[PDB]
Amino acid sequence: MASMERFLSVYDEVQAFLLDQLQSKYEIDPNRARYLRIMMDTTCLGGKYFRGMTVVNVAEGFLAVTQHDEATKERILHDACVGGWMIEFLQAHYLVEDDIMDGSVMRRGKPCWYRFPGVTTQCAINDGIILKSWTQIMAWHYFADRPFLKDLLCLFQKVDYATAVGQMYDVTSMCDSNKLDPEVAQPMTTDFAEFTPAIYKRIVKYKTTFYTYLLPLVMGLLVSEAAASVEMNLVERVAHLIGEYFQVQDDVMDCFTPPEQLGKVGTDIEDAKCSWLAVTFLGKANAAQVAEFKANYGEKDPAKVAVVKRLYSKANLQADFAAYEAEVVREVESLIEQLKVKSPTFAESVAVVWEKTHKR
Amino acid sequence: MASMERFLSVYDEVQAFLLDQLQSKYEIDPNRARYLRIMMDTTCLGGKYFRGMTVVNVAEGFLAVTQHDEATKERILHDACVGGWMIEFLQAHYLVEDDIMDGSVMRRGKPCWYRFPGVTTQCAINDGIILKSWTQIMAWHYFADRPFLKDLLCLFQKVDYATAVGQMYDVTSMCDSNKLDPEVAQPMTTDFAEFTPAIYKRIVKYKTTFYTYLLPLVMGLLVSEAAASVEMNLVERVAHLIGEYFQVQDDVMDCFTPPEQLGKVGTDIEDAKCSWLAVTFLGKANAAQVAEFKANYGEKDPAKVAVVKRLYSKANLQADFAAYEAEVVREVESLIEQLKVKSPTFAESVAVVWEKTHKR
Ligand SMILES: C#CCN1CC[C@H](Oc2ccc(C)c(C)c2)[C@@H](O)C1
Ligand SMILES: C#CCN1CC[C@H](Oc2ccc(C)c(C)c2)[C@@H](O)C1
Ligand SMILES: C#CCN1CC[C@H](Oc2ccc(C)c(C)c2)[C@@H](O)C1
Ligand SMILES: C#CCN1CC[C@H](Oc2ccc(C)c(C)c2)[C@@H](O)C1
Ligand SMILES: [Zn+2]
Ligand SMILES: [Zn+2]
Ligand SMILES: [Zn+2]
Ligand SMILES: [Zn+2]
Repeated sequence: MASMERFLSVYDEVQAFLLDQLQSKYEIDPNRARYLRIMMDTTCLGGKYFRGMTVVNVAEGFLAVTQHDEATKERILHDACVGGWMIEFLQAHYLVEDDIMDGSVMRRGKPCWYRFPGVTTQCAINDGIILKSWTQIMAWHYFADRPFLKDLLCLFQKVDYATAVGQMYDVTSMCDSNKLDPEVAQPMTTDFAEFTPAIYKRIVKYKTTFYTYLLPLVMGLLVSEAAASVEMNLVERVAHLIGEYFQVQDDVMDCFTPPEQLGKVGTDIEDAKCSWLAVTFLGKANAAQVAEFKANYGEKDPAKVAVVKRLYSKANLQADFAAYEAEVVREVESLIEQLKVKSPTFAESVAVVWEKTHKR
Repeated sequence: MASMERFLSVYDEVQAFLLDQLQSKYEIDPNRARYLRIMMDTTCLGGKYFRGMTVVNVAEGFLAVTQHDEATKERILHDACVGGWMIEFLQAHYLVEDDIMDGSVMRRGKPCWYRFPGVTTQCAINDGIILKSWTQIMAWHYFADRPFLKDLLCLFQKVDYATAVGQMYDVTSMCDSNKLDPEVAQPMTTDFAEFTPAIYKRIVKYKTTFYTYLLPLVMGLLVSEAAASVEMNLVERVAHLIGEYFQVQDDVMDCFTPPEQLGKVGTDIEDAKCSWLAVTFLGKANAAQVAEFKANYGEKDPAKVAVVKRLYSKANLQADFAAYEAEVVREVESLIEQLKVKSPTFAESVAVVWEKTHKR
């Protein structure tokens, strides 16, 4: 059975399981089950499933070099699919809540879940909470007798917490740290002193890399009972490195990729986000260019947003991206080589993850 | 050491642990640690700690009749306090998100967390997510080597999911089930056919009783390694019964308790909530009274809200509450007697939980 096909068939099984359990144990009625079914489909499907499929791809790599009965191969693949959906549902939780938090309009060329006429923020915040609760229901049901259940739940929790901390780093990236105070309305920074590569690296590390790369790779190892085939410090170092490049790609696209291709209108400039473009620009601009940046950043006014985009285009950030990319390619290659010592199989899965990121 | 005193000292220890870990492992800066410290204090403290203290009280009951070394007694009490804080932090998550979802103004006579000038909804939604993540960090750290960790995490997850389902039941309690649709803006019910005792019992069962009564009682049993001293079906039956009475008390207070004593202005009528008052009133009103109810319920207009309150006061719902209360007292007494068969100690803890609920 083809990988994607198996993955999508497991979604249907998981959905039927969750919805039946709501009927048999939670006294749900058909209309509320239908609402939750549509919520699940609208928030979980439509993407590329890169995170979920990485779990499956990692498990597939190990099956090719390990002796198992056919029933065990089927069990491992089914577990990798459930594991993959746990991450997809975790991401769905993040996207639903992030969209509400940011007042976002579109997500994947469709309205944000909370903007659906029969949803509203009052329901959507709770819908987002349910999405994350379902990841745990999945784990406890499907992995009840598995030796990896403990490690898997512990990893999932640590990743989820790191991601929430990352979201806090992201939402507060445009204010002066020394001014943070629940009692006082937060002014946007005027000096941009915290728009540095190391501060940018911290936001990205926590907000994206743990759930997008570390969690699918390690979950693939856990379901395969293969964590001994790797040096965990290398897995962490390669996940953070690929994850950072992925976010740099996200940041560049928000500013220059057409809204129809991106699936929404990018607002990082208006939002005064600490993006790779803002940081890199400030790392090479002259005094006059820094003044022009300060006068126009973090403003809704389309004329001010156009000035910032013009500063980025004239600063030749395309060259800085090419240099950054060459250094990442270099470091990713080094780590893949280091991973080959313990597992050529896992190194290959990482090579495929990198290829899919670099070529997207 | 006095119970409440030990409980509050454990909060300080847990807070120091979480904040230090953010510094040592999550690269947090002092200003963001301070923000999270104030968030923790504002959202977790100020209440009666009834839920957290029930865990402690249950564990204390068993210590009085069980042989242990002094170090083991200290361990059990410390675990009961951490367990109690997990529930208090779970409730803090619920209250933060519920307040945002409802557009609430005050909570415990203070502004809702999201209304703090330096917080806003953009941060508060994520702050609420962090509160729940901290319950898991607590469990994995403090109970790492405990035999009850698995059962405790499994119970906590099931309770959290039931509570989120309950919140969905609550937020949709004023619409017609057959009209629920994410694509269509939801009209408020006109017939109130779903304002029945059994539908009211379902909302209350899931939205409050699992986390307010079942979870503290069972957590007290888990930390004591005493789940064999009880018949779990009785614990579930007594928790649902006390929990329902607690919510009936909440519903009555929202309408008749002064805002200064309640800690907020009650809006159940304006919100068209399926409250015990609305259900009980519709269960005894004549055709003319039902028409007057339909014409005035679920409206912001203070004149319409005053009409509904006048219908409740003239319907003599105080007598219906007295009859309901007498039946609950009767059923709670029966279940306590049934619990005495396996554990007079646990039956006594339940007797104390009931007394604290009935006399509040
Ligand atoms: C793919 C797959 C597996 N499966 C196919 C049947 C069905 O398809 C839908 C339904 C709704 C939405 C919004 C989308 C994108 C797809 C769903 O249950 C998922
Ligand atoms: C890609 C990327 C970076 N990023 C921002 C959008 C979204 O944000 C989160 C993360 C964690 C939490 C707890 C919440 C509520 C939202 C997620 O996709 C992570
Ligand atoms: C009780 C207790 C244990 N402890 C005492 C010191 C300190 O007290 C505060 C601080 C802030 C707020 C808002 C409240 C209500 C109490 C806190 O860390 C908790
Ligand atoms: C008391 C009571 C009844 N109730 C309503 C307020 C609040 O609601 C929740 C519950 C679950 C979830 C997931 C959310 C976001 C909010 C909680 O206190 C339960
Ligand atoms: Zn965001
Ligand atoms: Zn972005
Ligand atoms: Zn509410
Ligand atoms: Zn209430």
